[PDB]
Amino acid sequence: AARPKNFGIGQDVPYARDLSRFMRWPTFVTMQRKKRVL
RNA sequence: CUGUAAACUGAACCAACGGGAUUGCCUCGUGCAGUUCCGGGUCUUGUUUCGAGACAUCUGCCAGAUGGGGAGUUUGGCU
Ligand SMILES: [Mg+2]
Ligand SMILES: [Mg+2]
Repeated sequence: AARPKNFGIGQDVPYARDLSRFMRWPTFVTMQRKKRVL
């Protein structure tokens, strides 16, 4: 039937949760964002 | 009210789904076969996360002190 995984804190290995916002983008990618925000 | 918080008390392990949708199928009740989202909370004008922050450190300048750490030179004549 079900298997329930709680991807809570410390209790199970999460799935491939999208990071895409805390990742280290290549220089120009961040630099063209820090430009339109500056 | 308003906030991510489902977990060990002298050595355990946890990593690749449930459902609904979409297409035909043994069809439309039931289903076999590709597929999509859901969740395990939707967007961000948007920094990787904090912390300091127009102060700094120290970026660059000059300035004043200090500075045998170091450099260069000197360390007269008589007799
Ligand atoms: Mg660039
Ligand atoms: Mg001398």
